[PDB]
Amino acid sequence: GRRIQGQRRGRGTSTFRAPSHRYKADLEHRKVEDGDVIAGTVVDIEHDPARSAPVAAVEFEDGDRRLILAPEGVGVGDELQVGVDAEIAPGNTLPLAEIPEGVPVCNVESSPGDGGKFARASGVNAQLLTHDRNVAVVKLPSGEMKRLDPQCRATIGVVGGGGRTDKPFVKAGNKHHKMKARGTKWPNVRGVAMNAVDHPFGGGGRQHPGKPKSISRNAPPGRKVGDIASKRTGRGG
RNA sequence: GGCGGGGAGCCAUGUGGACACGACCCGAAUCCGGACGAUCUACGCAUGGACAAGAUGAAGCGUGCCGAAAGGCACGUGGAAGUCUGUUAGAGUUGGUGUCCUACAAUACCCUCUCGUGAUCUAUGUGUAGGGGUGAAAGGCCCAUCGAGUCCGGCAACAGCUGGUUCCAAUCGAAACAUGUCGAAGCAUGACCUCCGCCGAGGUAGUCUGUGAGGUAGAGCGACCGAUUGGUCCUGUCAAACUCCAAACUUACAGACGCCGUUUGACGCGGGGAUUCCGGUGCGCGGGGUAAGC
RNA sequence: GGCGCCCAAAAUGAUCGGGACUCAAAUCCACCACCGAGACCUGUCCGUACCACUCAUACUGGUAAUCGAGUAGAUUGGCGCUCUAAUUGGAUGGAAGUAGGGGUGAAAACUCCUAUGGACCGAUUAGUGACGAAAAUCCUGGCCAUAGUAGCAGCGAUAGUCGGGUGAGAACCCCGACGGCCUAAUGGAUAAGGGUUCCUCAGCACUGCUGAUCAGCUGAGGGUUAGCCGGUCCUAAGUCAUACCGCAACUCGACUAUGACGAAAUGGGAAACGGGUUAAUAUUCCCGUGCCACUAUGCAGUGAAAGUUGACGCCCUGGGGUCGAUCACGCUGGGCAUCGCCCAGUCGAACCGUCCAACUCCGUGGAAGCCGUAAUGGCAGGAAGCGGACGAACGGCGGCAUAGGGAAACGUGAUUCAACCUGGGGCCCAUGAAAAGACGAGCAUAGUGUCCGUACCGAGAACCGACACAGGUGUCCAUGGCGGCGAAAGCCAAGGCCUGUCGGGAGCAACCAACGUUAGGGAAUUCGGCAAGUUAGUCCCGUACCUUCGGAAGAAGGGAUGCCUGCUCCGGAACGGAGCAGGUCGCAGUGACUCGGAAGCUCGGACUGUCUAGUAACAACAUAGGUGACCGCAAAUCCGCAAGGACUCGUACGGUCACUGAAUCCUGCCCAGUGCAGGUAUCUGAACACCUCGUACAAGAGGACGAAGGACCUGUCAACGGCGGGGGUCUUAAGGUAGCGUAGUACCUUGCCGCAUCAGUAGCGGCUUGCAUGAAUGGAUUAACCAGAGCUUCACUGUCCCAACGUUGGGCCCGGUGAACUGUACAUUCCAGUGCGGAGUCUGGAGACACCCAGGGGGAAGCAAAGACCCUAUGGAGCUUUACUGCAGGCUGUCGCUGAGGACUCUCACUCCGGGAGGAGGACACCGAUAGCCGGGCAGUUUGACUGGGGCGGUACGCGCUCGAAAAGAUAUCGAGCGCGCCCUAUGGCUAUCUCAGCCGGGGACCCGGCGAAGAGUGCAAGAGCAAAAGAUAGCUUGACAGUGUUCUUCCCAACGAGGAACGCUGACGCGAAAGCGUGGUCUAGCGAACCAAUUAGCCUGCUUGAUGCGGGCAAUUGAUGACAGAAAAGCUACCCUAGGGAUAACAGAGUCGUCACUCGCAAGAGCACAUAUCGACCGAGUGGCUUGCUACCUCGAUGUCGGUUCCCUCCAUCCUGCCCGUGCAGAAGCGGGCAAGGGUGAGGUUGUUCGCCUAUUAAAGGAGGUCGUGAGCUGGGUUUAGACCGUCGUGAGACAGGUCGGCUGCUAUCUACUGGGUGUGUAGGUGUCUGACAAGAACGACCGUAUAGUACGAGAGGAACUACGGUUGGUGGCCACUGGUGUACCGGUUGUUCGAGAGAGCACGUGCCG
Ligand SMILES: [Cl-]
Ligand SMILES: [Cl-]
Ligand SMILES: [Cl-]
Ligand SMILES: [K+]
Ligand SMILES: [Mg+2]
Ligand SMILES: [Mg+2]
Ligand SMILES: [Mg+2]
Ligand SMILES: [Mg+2]
Ligand SMILES: [Mg+2]
Ligand SMILES: [Mg+2]
Ligand SMILES: [Mg+2]
Ligand SMILES: [Mg+2]
Ligand SMILES: [Mg+2]
Ligand SMILES: [Mg+2]
Ligand SMILES: [Mg+2]
Ligand SMILES: [Mg+2]
Ligand SMILES: [Mg+2]
Ligand SMILES: [Mg+2]
Ligand SMILES: [Mg+2]
Ligand SMILES: [Mg+2]
Ligand SMILES: [Mg+2]
Ligand SMILES: [Mg+2]
Ligand SMILES: [Mg+2]
Ligand SMILES: [Mg+2]
Ligand SMILES: [Mg+2]
Ligand SMILES: [Mg+2]
Ligand SMILES: [Mg+2]
Ligand SMILES: [Mg+2]
Ligand SMILES: [Mg+2]
Ligand SMILES: [Mg+2]
Ligand SMILES: [Mg+2]
Ligand SMILES: [Mg+2]
Ligand SMILES: [Mg+2]
Ligand SMILES: [Mg+2]
Ligand SMILES: [Mg+2]
Ligand SMILES: [Mg+2]
Ligand SMILES: [Mg+2]
Ligand SMILES: [Mg+2]
Ligand SMILES: [Mg+2]
Ligand SMILES: [Mg+2]
Ligand code: NA
Ligand code: NA
Ligand code: NA
Ligand code: NA
Ligand code: NA
Ligand code: NA
Ligand code: NA
Ligand code: NA
Ligand code: NA
Ligand SMILES: [Sr+2]
Ligand SMILES: [Sr+2]
Ligand SMILES: [Sr+2]
Ligand SMILES: [Sr+2]
Ligand SMILES: [Sr+2]
Ligand SMILES: [Sr+2]
Ligand SMILES: [Sr+2]
Ligand SMILES: [Sr+2]
Ligand SMILES: [Sr+2]
Ligand SMILES: [Sr+2]
Ligand SMILES: [Sr+2]
Ligand SMILES: [Sr+2]
Ligand SMILES: [Sr+2]
Ligand SMILES: [Sr+2]
Ligand SMILES: [Sr+2]
Ligand SMILES: [Sr+2]
Ligand SMILES: [Sr+2]
Ligand SMILES: [Sr+2]
Ligand SMILES: [Sr+2]
Ligand SMILES: [Sr+2]
Ligand SMILES: [Sr+2]
Ligand SMILES: [Sr+2]
Ligand SMILES: [Sr+2]
Ligand SMILES: [Sr+2]
Ligand SMILES: [Sr+2]
Ligand SMILES: [Sr+2]
Ligand SMILES: [Sr+2]
Ligand SMILES: [Sr+2]
Ligand SMILES: [Sr+2]
Ligand SMILES: [Sr+2]
Ligand SMILES: [Sr+2]
Ligand SMILES: [Sr+2]
Ligand SMILES: [Sr+2]
Ligand SMILES: [Sr+2]
Ligand SMILES: [Sr+2]
Ligand SMILES: [Sr+2]
Ligand SMILES: [Sr+2]
Ligand SMILES: [Sr+2]
Ligand SMILES: [Sr+2]
Ligand SMILES: [Sr+2]
Ligand SMILES: [Sr+2]
Ligand SMILES: [Sr+2]
Ligand SMILES: [Sr+2]
Ligand SMILES: [Sr+2]
Ligand SMILES: [Sr+2]
Ligand SMILES: [Sr+2]
Repeated sequence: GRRIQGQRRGRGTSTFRAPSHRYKADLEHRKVEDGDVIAGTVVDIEHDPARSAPVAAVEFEDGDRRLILAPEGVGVGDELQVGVDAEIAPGNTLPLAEIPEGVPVCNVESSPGDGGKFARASGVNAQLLTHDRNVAVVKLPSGEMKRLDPQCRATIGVVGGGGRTDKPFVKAGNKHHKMKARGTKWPNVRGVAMNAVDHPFGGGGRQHPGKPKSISRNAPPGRKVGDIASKRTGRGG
């Protein structure tokens, strides 16, 4: 047959790439020599193309102007800080260790210094739970108990733009416009509506997959489609 | 039992034929390699551009009235919308199964028709390349080419299938069948045709007679077998898979006559070359089928 | 008994070949004479064979009654062509070749003569071959018919005409007049692309849809001038180069660095305007004026980099404001002349200076309800007011300008205001570039400002499309006037053009294209209202069901509409808008143009949107919404061989993988199979290492351990899918819940009832047993939407009844230009027949004087394309899968990397995070290697044959018997009957003893006797064999033995293996007295190659040699290929492709005739009695060729399918009409029958239908043939490609003799045929009138009514006829006084616009519209 769409994806052509040349900035945490002593002022609020969420532009003391992964509540004029001695207030960034247990955090690093990896989407947030001299347990937006190095930096608060999902797109056109800002090929043709040559579920006089949809995880790309390594399906039971 | 044994081979030239190779010539759909194509088109991206006029009148705001308030009602304001009308520009194409159909045109003309502020249309630039792209998915599109582009190369691909294969004459003259075969549109081996060499005296297409073989026609069944009538032993019927009988006829061998052979060498043996293995008709006998130019 | 007669019906024109024949030219019985082959006889010759002579196959003689045809094929002699050699010749006193002609040879061929030609050419012998053509849809070249034919018409752009100029020549080259065409283009400027097409002169052989003096053509010259217009500079998506790394390698490859590249209309950007000038350039040259950058010098200045700019989305909108347009008045010029109107102009840049609205801000002030807007809004955090700072135009004003331009005047105000400037508001799950540069940052003067582009076209002739192509092709001129909402129509300017480039004739016929108008009827037409039409702009009134409350809605329905006079209101006003009163014309006032027909029911998809470039726009795809799945990021998913990469400037409110498909109500039961996932005591589970055996080692055999996987268990269906049959459970887990239901799913089926219609296979409602509905394979339902499917109604109409007239362009004639298709030949046919069964060419007749014009297309199974359907090929390709075999990929173990102290700690490799310090991890992971599992993701293939085509079914695919099989042998079919693929240690072998089925008699056990050739038994089919046995019983025994052959069989004849049998020799045995019997069962079925393995007993052998291990071999046994003389092997294709086949199917033809239709014979029976008024069973005999079937003869290098339609001929088995007979005939009317084919046989409702059902009319509303007549005539509804849905089936691709929506119809007529028209010849200078062989007709068919007559007849009821009249209908020929239609002659009314008004006219498509 012919390669399925998920395989055309990998080659990374224009159709499947994200409009990077139109993206603003990775919002990785700023690096601090040490002893904290790093504060800045929120000069403006902007719209992050890549995330459909607002982001804040900060001017730090040493004259460095950078966009920051803004939590909900940051406003122009406000003063943010990044370092160990940072004051425990919304918008501030400090090691999971200096953060009191029970505080909502966002843009959590996976490895100290990586600049944040977890909880950066609209309205989401990780809940810090346990502390220690060896590990800091964080509860990620998926509800997973994550064990992190207490030296991993994070921001206090939840990410801006909460409830973005509450409103429906209503029309294809709206969907269209957002898709046009991500690395995603849209719209989607159901494989079962394709010719047998184009996809595992293609062909047949009437549309219906010609096999069970739950594919093994060791299935080769091109064959791995439908419900991947499903532990179960349906809602019943 | 098998193979071998009483000295003929080697080389050369012409010629018949076999096998591999392009293998008498042309003939088609492939498969593979390396290349050239996104000037068409599909999708994305960058930078630009286009959308008369009109209709409808969302939220929001206002005013008045009513209300304790929540708010309600009226009028106005406002100007939303993958909103409406629209040959504005522009995009498209439902029907005429109109015109054209050696065209104006290898997709055109006319009228009607659909879209026309958006998932819109559009110019240029740019990206994705062949088992790979691109695809709101029609196997659609990737330069009149797509269920795997184009060019050249492999390459003079292979075919048991169609077509064709060029001067005269003389001698003989088929097979359309049997056995085997992934065999039935093909082959091989036989049968049969022809050519060469060997052998050396008989041969046998006709008839008659003698010694044998036979159970078909017919006939018959108180001769088997199995069918098949009636009357109170007689009375009525049959047979591809019945036979107490039984031809014509066909056939083995021999003799006789005939014909034929011993310079035309028969009968027979060895070797070279085939073609051939879709047949048909009449007559006799058929088996199937109502029948048939079955 | 002979001949005949009845029985006896078929489609274009009858037949014995024809004529025709009657004491025959018939039939039969005898006879007589003749005609008639290549046969037979005869003369001569030839070939061949044989004989004699001979060296000879050279002569010569002889023989042939017993020689003389031939496809495929075998054998042999000869002709001709090229060049070589040897020998030997010819030619300028004329070679070869060619043309015409003579001679020879059976012939291939040889040779001569004459002409031409003008230089080479042979013969013999031996060689050499790119050695011979009628054919291949063969190749290349040339040429004819086609043909003076088609085209040079069709497009909303109908374009010309009269004079004249030039010229050898003028419809189309130029001037003028008159007449027209184009208005987002037919005008102006340009991008791409072209490349000199541009200008001039001179030309016309070429190019040009005709001509040409013209030209984008030919010849020769010439033409493009820049500091300030582009390029150049900057960076965009993105590209490349170098480095680095990968790769066997590179011209290859991703990342990361660096550099460079990447924008000519249309991204950013230092600076130029106005005028003049040329044949052709022009912000470039010239004149005037201006500006920018750099540099130099001088003065000033120390500021200089913070910041601003470059620099930005979509929607609404206010303010400033120019051009334009318009209004007012003045000036200059023009036009018109019943008036007094109408037109043009009235100019003047860059630049320099200056003015500033908005936004922002400051001072003052002091609002506690005021300020402000189109709107939002603003304020004690300080409103209005007042003053101030900053601050705009491509704009105003002054200069520029006794610059320029104008014949002249050389205006002033206003309104609406493109450009340009500056604000306010709203929107985003969407956030709307970057960089160079500029400003910030003065003034003088001077110098410098190079390089490249610059013509022209930019399109119905300069680009792409082969063309001077009706196609395609980017930007801007979007503000010219009237009009109107308008960038709409229509008309008209500026400007352009008559080149969407052949013309001339005919009231100009038929026919066609595109139109106009049609009385009455009004969808009757058709599959379907297809096509056309109806409606229409604007204002007022008014508006249903339903509904997601948005909508439905312009629902529907009704009314108004011009002009003129005078006014009112809103507004600052408009040359803006809304109204009032009075007057008044027309058939008609949105008068043209522009400009919806409307309503209801049902199906589908929610909606806008997408799609098959080129037959499908849809119900298909998408969508929001719903749901499930994977993943914590060192992730999931995906690309790469690798180096690396997309997702990702992303992080679960994410994004990957899938299903469903808006909203609303909902979404039942099943985990057995399959799939995925988790678990798992035990079982199973590979390699390395380890152990045992073996080997001086190794191969090898076995063991222990045991990863993932599997067995096992569990979870899961919004996973794949399933929810039946039986009874009051069974399979296979469950057994179909809510809904819905004859469905786009219901075969039966036009289901049954109802609605609607004259009549409804339709549609809708209900019922509903659902052949075979059903819940995210989503169910039900649904407002809105729709070029989606079906139905109904109102309105309207030439769709139709039924056609007519007209308009424009063709057609026809003439000048000029000038193809193609097609062509074996011949060809004036027709009716029959024949023939490979579908003939212009054969046979028999008939007809036929030749040639030409026009026509519509009957035939040439017309032309076009080596049929695409179907089958066949040990063909191809795409697709599928639990087909065969493999390859990636993932998971998992193990070895290496890899280190220290069955489980653990550590650090030092290695990995990741961090800028770094260091942090996290860690001998794991990554990487390399290997092993097990998963693995249509991918590759290569296979998937047989037979067959009354193929498939399905079956096997007649290997064997045995009877019959078929025709008395030797052999012998076919999907022929008839039926078997074998074993079984048996005895059911084998021998010997002894004995005789069996069955029946009878005496005491179904047993005993005795009798009859008893064989009917018993003998393992199994069938046929055959057997009686002191081949059977039975008893006993004994292992010959069911080893070796090696002969012969036959397999395979008749006649080659072929395995297998089989009969018969020998040798060995060893058993039984018997012995002869002898035993090589399995009485005979014919019970079977299997090579390679490899195992096994049996000897022996041969392994590379210098010896030993050991482990191999190689001679003979044979066993293991299977049943497709059985042996491949390891599944499907789909309608997306298809190729080779071929009429070797084979689908249409039609042909044969047949069971089937079908019709007839006849007999006549049981019934018909109250009565066979025969009428009906008529059984059985029997036929005719037709209309149904169906069979066959496979014709056709696969094509004969288009059903139905309809239109138009022509025919048949009779007659439905009506005419004339008759019978009756269970009073009459009237029936019923049945006979002759008879002249004429007629119609309109409508469902359905594609044929057919049929139904309705009303009717004299009756018959059937059939013509390639199931009729597609080079129509239609395209059905069938039957490519798209899609449903049901059923299938794991899947996909299928269906099911349903459903959509889906293309080529061609210029050569011949023949006929309808009409001509020219010739014959008869044989003329005019006029006739004749009538033949030919055609339906020229006429049918009905109603009145008198007859309320009569005959009849109890009555009812109710005729002859004949004479009147009329209607269908058909036919003709005509135009009458009625009607047309009537782009004509006359009139009137809308818009242009000519100033008036008058009179043009355009609004071939009449603007109307009468
Ligand atoms: Cl999204
Ligand atoms: Cl000869
Ligand atoms: Cl405003
Ligand atoms: K055919
Ligand atoms: Mg969602
Ligand atoms: Mg989808
Ligand atoms: Mg599809
Ligand atoms: Mg398809
Ligand atoms: Mg597939
Ligand atoms: Mg579906
Ligand atoms: Mg489905
Ligand atoms: Mg309003
Ligand atoms: Mg010959
Ligand atoms: Mg001869
Ligand atoms: Mg007999
Ligand atoms: Mg010689
Ligand atoms: Mg030749
Ligand atoms: Mg002609
Ligand atoms: Mg010029
Ligand atoms: Mg032209
Ligand atoms: Mg009809
Ligand atoms: Mg007023
Ligand atoms: Mg229906
Ligand atoms: Mg739709
Ligand atoms: Mg199409
Ligand atoms: Mg969805
Ligand atoms: Mg369910
Ligand atoms: Mg294949
Ligand atoms: Mg495959
Ligand atoms: Mg192959
Ligand atoms: Mg025989
Ligand atoms: Mg064995
Ligand atoms: Mg065989
Ligand atoms: Mg045939
Ligand atoms: Mg053929
Ligand atoms: Mg008759
Ligand atoms: Mg027909
Ligand atoms: Mg025809
Ligand atoms: Mg046709
Ligand atoms: Mg035609
Ligand atoms: Na003899
Ligand atoms: Na012309
Ligand atoms: Na106007
Ligand atoms: Na299950
Ligand atoms: Na294919
Ligand atoms: Na027809
Ligand atoms: Na008649
Ligand atoms: Na009908
Ligand atoms: Na036909
Ligand atoms: Sr990051
Ligand atoms: Sr980083
Ligand atoms: Sr499928
Ligand atoms: Sr459930
Ligand atoms: Sr392009
Ligand atoms: Sr719209
Ligand atoms: Sr159509
Ligand atoms: Sr039309
Ligand atoms: Sr066409
Ligand atoms: Sr519209
Ligand atoms: Sr080739
Ligand atoms: Sr015989
Ligand atoms: Sr002869
Ligand atoms: Sr002969
Ligand atoms: Sr002969
Ligand atoms: Sr040749
Ligand atoms: Sr010619
Ligand atoms: Sr013309
Ligand atoms: Sr035309
Ligand atoms: Sr001339
Ligand atoms: Sr010119
Ligand atoms: Sr550049
Ligand atoms: Sr530019
Ligand atoms: Sr204004
Ligand atoms: Sr120019
Ligand atoms: Sr054009
Ligand atoms: Sr003009
Ligand atoms: Sr011309
Ligand atoms: Sr008229
Ligand atoms: Sr109708
Ligand atoms: Sr009708
Ligand atoms: Sr009205
Ligand atoms: Sr729903
Ligand atoms: Sr299960
Ligand atoms: Sr014609
Ligand atoms: Sr025997
Ligand atoms: Sr199957
Ligand atoms: Sr299909
Ligand atoms: Sr008759
Ligand atoms: Sr009658
Ligand atoms: Sr029917
Ligand atoms: Sr059709
Ligand atoms: Sr004559
Ligand atoms: Sr009467
Ligand atoms: Sr009466
Ligand atoms: Sr006119």
